[PDB]
Amino acid sequence: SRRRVVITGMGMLSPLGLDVPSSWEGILAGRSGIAPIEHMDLSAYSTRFGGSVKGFNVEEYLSAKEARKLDLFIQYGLAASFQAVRDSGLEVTDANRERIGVSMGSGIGGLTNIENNCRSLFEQGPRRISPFFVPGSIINMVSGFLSIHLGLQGPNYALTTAQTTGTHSIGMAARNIAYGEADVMVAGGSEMAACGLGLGGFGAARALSTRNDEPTRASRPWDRDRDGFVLSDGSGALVLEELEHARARGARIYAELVGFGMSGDAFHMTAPPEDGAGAARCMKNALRDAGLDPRQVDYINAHGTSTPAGDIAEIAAVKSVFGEHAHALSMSSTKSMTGHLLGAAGAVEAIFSVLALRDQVAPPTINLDNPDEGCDLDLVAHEAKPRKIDVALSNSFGFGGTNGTLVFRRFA
Amino acid sequence: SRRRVVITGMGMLSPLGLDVPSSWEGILAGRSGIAPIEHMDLSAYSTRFGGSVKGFNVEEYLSAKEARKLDLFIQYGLAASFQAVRDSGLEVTDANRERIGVSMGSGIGGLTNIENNCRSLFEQGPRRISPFFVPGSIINMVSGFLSIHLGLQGPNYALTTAQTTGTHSIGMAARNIAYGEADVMVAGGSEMAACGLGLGGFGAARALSTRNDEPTRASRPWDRDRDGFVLSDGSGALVLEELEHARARGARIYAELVGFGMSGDAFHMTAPPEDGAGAARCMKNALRDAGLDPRQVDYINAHGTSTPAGDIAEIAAVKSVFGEHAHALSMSSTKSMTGHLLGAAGAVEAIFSVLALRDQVAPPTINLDNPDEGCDLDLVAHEAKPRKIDVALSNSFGFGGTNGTLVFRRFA
Ligand SMILES: C[C@H](O)CNCc1ccc2c(c1)OCO2
Repeated sequence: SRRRVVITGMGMLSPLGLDVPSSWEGILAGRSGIAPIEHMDLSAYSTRFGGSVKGFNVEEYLSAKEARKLDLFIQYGLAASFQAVRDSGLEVTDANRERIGVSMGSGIGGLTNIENNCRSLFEQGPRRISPFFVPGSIINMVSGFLSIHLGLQGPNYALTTAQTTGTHSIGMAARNIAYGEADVMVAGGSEMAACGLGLGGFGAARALSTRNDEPTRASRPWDRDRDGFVLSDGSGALVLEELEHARARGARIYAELVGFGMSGDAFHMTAPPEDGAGAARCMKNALRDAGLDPRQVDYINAHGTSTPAGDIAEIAAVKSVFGEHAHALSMSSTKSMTGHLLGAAGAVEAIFSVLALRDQVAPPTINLDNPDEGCDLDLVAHEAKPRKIDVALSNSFGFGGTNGTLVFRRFA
Repeated sequence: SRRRVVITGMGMLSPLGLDVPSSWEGILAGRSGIAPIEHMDLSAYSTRFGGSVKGFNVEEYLSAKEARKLDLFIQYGLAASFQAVRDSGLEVTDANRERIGVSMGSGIGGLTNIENNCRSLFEQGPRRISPFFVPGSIINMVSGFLSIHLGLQGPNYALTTAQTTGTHSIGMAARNIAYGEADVMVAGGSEMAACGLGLGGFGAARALSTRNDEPTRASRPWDRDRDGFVLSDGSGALVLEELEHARARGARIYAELVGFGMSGDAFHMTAPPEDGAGAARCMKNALRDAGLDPRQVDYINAHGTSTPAGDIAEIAAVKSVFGEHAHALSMSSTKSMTGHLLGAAGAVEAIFSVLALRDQVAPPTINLDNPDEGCDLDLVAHEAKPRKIDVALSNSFGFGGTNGTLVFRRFA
C-alpha cells in the first residue's frame, strides 16, 4: 500500500550557479543569469542570448577522458545527480543498491553532439563519427552513467516529455517509491540545447524572445511586452526516499512530495489552450492525489515561460482551479531569472519550490513592469516576498499538450 | 491491491510487414526482413543493409501536410498506435477520455530530421531550418500527436531507455492502469535510425554486423559466427486495458500482462556483465511481480541482438534464474528475422510474445547453424515449434545497463 516520499537531497547547475545554494541566492536577490551567448557565433540567428552554465568544471565530477565522450546535457545531469546524492548523506551498499534507481530525463538530449557528428559525417565521411556518438548522446545515459558510477541497481529509466520532462521524471520516481518498486530514486532532468539546431529550430518557430539588445529583460512572464521564452541550460536532481527509510537512517528531510498530476491537453502540438483547461485538469489531479483543499496552496512556481499564450493560459488555469483563493496564494516564474531550461525546467523549479518551503519565501517574477490583461494575481513582481508557505505547487506544460504538477508540503 | 491489465489491441510496422498479421506470418515462416538499404549512398559505410519498413503509406493515417511535419520515427509510432486503437474497438467519449493515456517511446528519436535540418543549417544558414524541426523531431510527439488526434486526456508521456524503451513503455503503462491512474493506455515504441547517423554511429562502435555479402544471414543470435546486431526500423503499439473495463464493453482479449521487471546492471555503458547478473535480477523481479515461480515460464522472447557478449549473458541469466527448468522453456530471438528495432524492439517482441500465447507456437531463431559454447538451451533453431505456452517473457537489455522484462499469461 502507498508509501510516503520525502526529499533528502538536491543538486543543480543553472544560469545562476554551479550548485543549489548559489543558484537560490540569485533567485532570492532577483538576479538574471541571461547574457549574450559566447560559446558560438550567433550573428546569423534572430536570438543571440540565453542562460548558459558559467564556469562549469566537469573535473569536479569526472575524468577529462570520460567527460570528452559525453554531451554537455549528460555532464550537467551527472553533476546535479552527484550533488543530490552527496547532499542526501546516503551510502550505497550491497544491502540497498537494488532498492536505489535513477530517472533523469531530457527534452532534446545530445543535440550539440549529434550536430557535431553530423558536421563530421557531411564534410569528412562516416569514418569521422565518434565511436561514443550513441552512448554519449542518447537521453537515457544520465541514468546509465549515474548507475555505473554509484552502483545503483534499482529501476533505471529516462522520460522525454519536452518542457515537462523534469516534473514527470520527479513525479513518476515518487510513484516508484510510493508503490514499493524502489526505496530511493535520483530524479530530475538536464538540458543543453544551445547549439545551431536548437537556437535555429526554436528560432524557425518564432518561439524565442529576440530582445538581443537587453537579454536580462527578455524573460518577462505575464508582462505585456513579452515576446517568447529564453533558452537556458543546466540540470536539477533530487533524492526521493520512502519516509520510513529516511527516518531509519536519520536523514535530513527538506519536504514531503504529497501530490503528482499529469494530464494531456489533446489541443495542439505546441500551443496551450487559451483557457488553460489541460493545466486545470492536471493541478486538480495533483491536489486530489495530495488529499488537499485547494485553499491549502500557499505558493505556485508557475511554468511561466514568457510566451503570450502560455502565460495567460496559466492565469486562467489557476483562477479556474482556486477561485477566490487564486487571489490569496503567491505565484511566480523563476524563468524571469533562469530562463527556460526545457526538460531541466521542472527539476530546478521543483528545487526552488522545496527551498520556498524551507525558507518561507516566495521567489520574485523579475521584469513584471506591466502585468498583461487579466494577470491580476499576486505574481510577486520584482522582489522576493517572505510569507507562510505550508504547501507549494510546481507546474510544467510541454509540446504535445503534456502537463505535470508536483505538490510539496513542509514535513515535521 | 491492484487492478488486472489485459491486451485488447495491437499495431505494428516491421521489416516483415505493414501490420501485425503480415509480420507474424513472416516470423512463423522464418522469413528475414533484412536487405541492403535503398535510396541512400552507403558506399563509405562498413554496413550497407538492415531491416527497412517496405511500402509504408503514411497517407493511410495522416494528410500529406501533417506527415511533412513529422520525423519517420513519429509517423511509424502513429501508424502502430492507430492500428492498435482500431484493433481494440475502443470508443473514446467525453465520459472516458480522461482515463485514456499514451506512452509511446523511442531510443534515438529524430535522426533523419536532424540530418536533413543539419544539411540546411551548414549549407544555407539557420533561417532554412524548418519551423516544425523541434515538435516534429522530439520523442514525446508520438504520444502528443496521438492524444491530439484521438482526444486522449489521460497520462501523456514518453520513455527513452535505448534498446529497452518499448519494454519499459508497456510495463510503466501497465502500472498506470494497475494503480488506477488510467483505464486504457496506448504503449510501445518506434524507431528509424537507418540513416547515416544511425549506421555511422553504431558502425563507429563496431557494434553492427558487417556481413554485406549475405544480409539475411547477418542476424544469427547465439551462433558462433555472429559479428554484431542488424539495425532495423518500425513500431509496435499495444492497447493496455483494465480487465473489468475490457469485459464490460465485450473486448477481444489477446492475453493478460501479469508481471513487469526493471533493473540496472550498474556495469558498463554498452556491454552487459558476462554472467547477465542484471538480466537475472530483472527476470526474478518480473516473476515476483507476477507472483509466479520460474518453473511456470514456457516461452522467452530473448533480447537476442547477435552481439558476442549480449547473447552469452542472456544464456547465463536464464540458466541462473530457471535452474533445472532452463532447458524445458523455449527461448528464441525474433531479431534473427526482424533485426534490432532498438527502442521499438520491446514493443514488436511483446506483440510476438502475445501471439505465441494465442497460437501456442515458439517463433524460430533462424541462422542458428552452430550454437556457440554453452548455447545448449532450446533456442528453437531454424523453424517454428508448436508447444504448450501458458506464460511468456519478453526481455530487453540496453545501453546504460537498463533491463526490462514483461510477463504475459494466457487469458480464458
Ligand atoms: C569541434 C568541431 O566543431 C567538431 N567538428 C566539426 C567539423 C567537422 C568537419 C568539418 C567541419 C567542421 O568543417 C569542415 O569539415
